[PDB]
Amino acid sequence: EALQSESHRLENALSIIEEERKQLKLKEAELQEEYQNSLRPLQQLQYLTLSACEEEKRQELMYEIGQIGDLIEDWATDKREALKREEGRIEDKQNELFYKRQKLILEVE
Amino acid sequence: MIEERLEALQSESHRLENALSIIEEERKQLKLKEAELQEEYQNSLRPLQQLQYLTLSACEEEKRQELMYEIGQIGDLIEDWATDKREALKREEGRIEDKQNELFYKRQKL
Repeated sequence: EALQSESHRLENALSIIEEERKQLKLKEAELQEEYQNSLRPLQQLQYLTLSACEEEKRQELMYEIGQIGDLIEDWATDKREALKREEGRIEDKQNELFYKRQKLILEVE
Repeated sequence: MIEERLEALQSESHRLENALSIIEEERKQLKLKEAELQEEYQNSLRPLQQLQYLTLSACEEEKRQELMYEIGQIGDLIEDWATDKREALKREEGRIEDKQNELFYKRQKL
């Protein structure tokens, strides 16, 4: 009486994987929106500096702005990498369970 | 039964002495990341402060308030990034203190 558990347990751990996959695709969108929002005041400062500030001093300003660009760039890519790690862990768990199902068929034999 | 008596005393020495070396090096780890944070926090604000200074001299008075607002919006972001990092380090500190207390109150033989 293996399929009773193994087939029913596997169909549920599988669907659990498919929900975490969706949940991850959503955290991807959230990072991008967060990445956008985090850059809005920086971009604001780019535009506003054009109108208000000495042109011969504005390049020193843009350099600072770029410096802040990098910090944000490092923060978002770091996050992006975390979510890529998660994307592997889920995929790993999926294949595992795939390989569990193919051998369970053999057990039901 | 003094041979099992001796064997237990040795694994307890090994156990105690090992957990104590772990914690000492984690504490040293934690303190390093702590100063790493207070360094990262200041370096993350250096360009922000640079702009504050530079905008005073180079930008029209009537518009610099708008700039300073945007600067503040960015400071808030760094603020959240650091404090959250700060709270991660505070979590590690309790973890170690936990492991320490687990080792002290089972003994308590002074």
